[PDB]
This record gives sequence, C-alpha cells and structure tokens, in this order.
Amino acid sequence: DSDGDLSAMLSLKKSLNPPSSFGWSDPDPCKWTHIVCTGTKRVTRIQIGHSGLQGTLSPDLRNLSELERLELQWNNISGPVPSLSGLASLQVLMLSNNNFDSIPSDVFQGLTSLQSVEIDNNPFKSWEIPESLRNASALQNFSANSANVSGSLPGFLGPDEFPGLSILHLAFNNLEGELPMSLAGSQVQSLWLNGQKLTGDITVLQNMTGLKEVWLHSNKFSGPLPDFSGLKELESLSLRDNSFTGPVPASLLSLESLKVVNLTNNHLQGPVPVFKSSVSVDLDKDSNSFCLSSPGECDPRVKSLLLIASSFDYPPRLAESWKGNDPCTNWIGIACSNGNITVISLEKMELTGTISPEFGAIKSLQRIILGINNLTGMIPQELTTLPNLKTLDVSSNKLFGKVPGFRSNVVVNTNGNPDIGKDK
Ligand SMILES: *[C@@H]1O[C@H](CO[C@@H]2O[C@@H](C)[C@@H](O)[C@@H](O)[C@@H]2O)[C@@H](O[C@@H]2O[C@H](CO)[C@@H](O[C@@H]3O[C@H](CO)[C@@H](O)[C@H](O[C@H]4O[C@H](CO)[C@@H](O)[C@H](O)[C@@H]4O)[C@@H]3O)[C@H](O)[C@H]2NC(C)=O)[C@H](O)[C@H]1NC(C)=O
Ligand SMILES: *[C@@H]1O[C@H](CO)[C@@H](O[C@@H]2O[C@H](CO)[C@@H](O)[C@H](O)[C@H]2NC(C)=O)[C@H](O)[C@H]1NC(C)=O
Repeated sequence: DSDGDLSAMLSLKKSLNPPSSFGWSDPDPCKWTHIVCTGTKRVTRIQIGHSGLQGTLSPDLRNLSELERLELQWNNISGPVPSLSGLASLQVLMLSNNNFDSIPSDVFQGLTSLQSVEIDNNPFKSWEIPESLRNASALQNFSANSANVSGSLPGFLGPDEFPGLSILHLAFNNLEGELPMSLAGSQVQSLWLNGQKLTGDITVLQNMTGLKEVWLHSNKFSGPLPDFSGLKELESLSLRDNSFTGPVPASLLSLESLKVVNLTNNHLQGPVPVFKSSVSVDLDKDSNSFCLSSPGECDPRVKSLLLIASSFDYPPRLAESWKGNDPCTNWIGIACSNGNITVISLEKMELTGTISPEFGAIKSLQRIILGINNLTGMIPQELTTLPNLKTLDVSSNKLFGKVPGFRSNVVVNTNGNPDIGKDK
C-alpha cells in the first residue's frame, strides 16, 4: 500500500544516497524528482538513469507492488542487485552500465509483466540465466551483453515459454555448449551471441524465420552452413571468426533481404561466393578454404573431392587441409600421379556419413582406403566402374547391403562391418 511504498522509497533514498540537490527531500516520495505515482500514492515509475548515483540498492525495492518501470542505467551503483521477486507489474527494467557485483537466481521470480530487461555492462559474478525468468511470458527484449553470463544458453528461451521474444542480446559473456534445439520456432528478430565459446552447428537457425540480425561471430561454431531460404527477413548475418565448413549455400546467396554478411575467418570450401551488389560483404582474402582467390568454378578434381567431402559431412580436418585448387599438393589423404588422383586414403579419420557415388567419377583411382571410420549406407555401384581400381578397403565401418560386383582382380575388404550383406 501507499505506506509501504513510502517506507520503501525512504530505504532506497538511504541506500542510493543521492546528492542534496537531487530532489528526494519532500516527506512524500510521490513528490520527489523522477518519481511517478498514481493518485492514491502508489509508485509506478522510478527513472533516474544517468544521474551520477553512487550508493547501493535497497532490498525493499520489491515492496513497490505497482512499480512498472525502473530505470537505473548509467550510474555507478554498487553491491548486489536485490531480488525483485514479486514485482508483478514491472514491465521495464534497466540496470545497464553500473557497478553491480551480483544478481540472484530468484531475481525474476513472479515478474509476469516483464517485457524489457537491460542489464548490460555490469561486473556481476559469474551467473547462469535463471529459471525464474520463465514467468515473463510477454518478454520481448532481453539484453545482458558483457555481464559475465556463464553456462549454456538455456533451451527454455524458446517459443514455448517466450512466444513474444524479439531481442536476445548476450554478447561478450562466457557462454559455452551448443545452441539448444528448443529455439526452433522462436520469433526472435535480433540475436547477439558473439564473443564467447559456443560450439556445435547452427542448423537451428533454419527454424528461426523471424531473424533480421544474427551475430554469431567470434565463437567456436562448426559444421556446414544451414538452409537460409526460410529466413526471408534476414538483413545482417555475422558468422566470422568461427570454424564453419562446406560451401556457401545458394539459399543464402539469393536471399533478397540480405544487406550485410561477414564470413571472414572460417573454413568454408568450394567457389568464392558472389553476393548481390547491394550486400556489404566482409570476406578477407585467404581467410577461408575456397578453391580460388576470386569467383570461379573449381578444378574438376576438386569438385569431385568436395562432393566426396560433402557425403562425409564435411570432415573438419579436410576443410582446413583441402585448400586451393590443386589436390595433388599437400592434401590430407590424396596422392596423385601426373596430376591424376590415384589414392584417396582416409583411414582412422572418424568419418561419418556415406560413400559418395562421385568416387566413381575419378577414373584414375587405384586405391580407396576408408577403413576404421563411422561410415554407414551401402557401397555405391558406381565404384565398380573404376577401371584402375586395385584396392577398396572399407573395413571397420557400419556399412550394410550387398557388395556390388567388382572386376575379379579388385581387392575388396569389408572386414568389421557386421551388417554387410544385410538390408536396411
Ligand atoms: C508461473 O506461471 C505458471 C503458469 O505458467 C506456466 O509455467 C510457467 C513457469 C511457464 O512455463 C509458462 O509458459 C507456463 O504457461 C503459474 O502456474 C499456475 O499457478 C496457479 C496458482 O498460482 C495454478 O492455479 C492453481 O491451480 C490448481 C490446479 O492445478 C488449483 O488447485 C488451485 O486452486 C487452489 O488455489 C487457488 C488459489 O491459487 C484457490 O483459489 C483455490 O480455491 C484452490 O485452493 C489454483 O487454481 C495454476 O494451476 C498454474 N498453472 C497454470 C495456470 O497453467 C505459476 O504460478 C507462475 N509462478 C510465478 C512465480 O509467477
Ligand atoms: C561485418 O561487415 C560489415 C560490412 O563490412 C561491417 O560494417 C562495416 O564496418 C566498417 C568499419 O570497419 C564501417 O565503417 C562500415 O560503414 C560498415 N558497413 C556497414 C555497417 O554496412 C561490420 O563491422 C562487420 N562486423 C564485424 C563483427 O566484423
């Protein structure tokens, strides 16, 4: 009630200790500068950003039951952020750019009206995004850049609990682990996750069709680029300084909405991408694994090997090795005679995926050695059309199906494939 608000405001004045000329002098805090109250003397707004404040924040803040907007940003307030639990009308919370040293796990408990949270640039002790946030079903904006956020990106941030989430900014924290698949379906429009140690692939982006701005640079993301054709509002895509593999997808190259793309410093393969003239492209020379230094089709041998790599799920070691346009110099697993590929030898490379029928297109092949990997599927019939093939070793994989009929002088070894001959 109004007496409770009066007491809480007096406690806040004491903790913050504002200057004598700040205007918190009247016996009725509803008459104080930068405070808004209802006609029945309930506090609804406290708006004292950029006010040079130096104290701490009283825990009695949580007693202001009708508080809607709390702005304390760009001061020098220290100590812990008090629990705000129970402030069911709090709609806007701005604490960015202060000196807060911690934020508690129950801080968002029962904050059902919360729409916008900004707590960037505070020297918080390490903390994880808390479960208490899950009651903010109308949450639209959550910003906590440079706030020492740790752990994984929690899956509860998906549309199942945050159907209105629009801005999620968590740059320059300590996040690790992979993107949770529960983000699928999210209507987030601006996503900042740059500048930490996130890993895994970014396939979940395919299911986030409201994205306009995606900043994932400076992480440890890997794997090939996903299908972008569904992201018809995507304007700004920053993927630089990661470990992405595979080619730049045509689905991205033809995306009409695209305005800015950053691809520098990855392990992207295939031909150099050509974007529309209107797109600002950040792609430093020699900062990926493209076959040429400028746009143009790759060498025929390279094209074949890249199809083979694709079927092997773009092996990370090959993405970093198979650079340039000459497979006969310094490529993992590749030997040549007079420029013709004679050996593809990738034993013990933890390969996944399947054996591409494109092996059959490399007519100079003498040895295909793929033993001790995690390959599945069948041995393609196309391999029997290799007239110089001497040895096919596919030992110790997870292959199945009938072995096609090879010439009677081809050495074939399927040792250690328990399902060879079985159908699946
Ligand atoms: C957070 O919000 C949940 C509901 O949202 C769901 O969980 C969130 C964490 C998040 O995942 C959301 O996306 C998701 O939709 C609230 O949960 C509801 O809480 C109320 C009570 O607080 C429950 O109401 C009770 O229902 C009982 C039957 O299931 C019923 O027996 C109870 O009646 C008894 O109590 C009432 C008074 O409360 C009394 O009037 C009755 O006479 C009787 O004794 C009562 O109605 C809902 O079942 C919960 N689930 C819903 C609504 O889906 C949760 O409270 C909230 N928590 C915080 C901290 O804000
Ligand atoms: C992503 O690339 C864009 C386009 O190159 C970068 O934006 C440009 O930044 C330069 C500064 O280096 C500005 O002077 C240009 O005006 C910007 N162009 C824009 C915004 O269209 C952007 O900085 C890159 N992002 C990262 C994280 O490196």
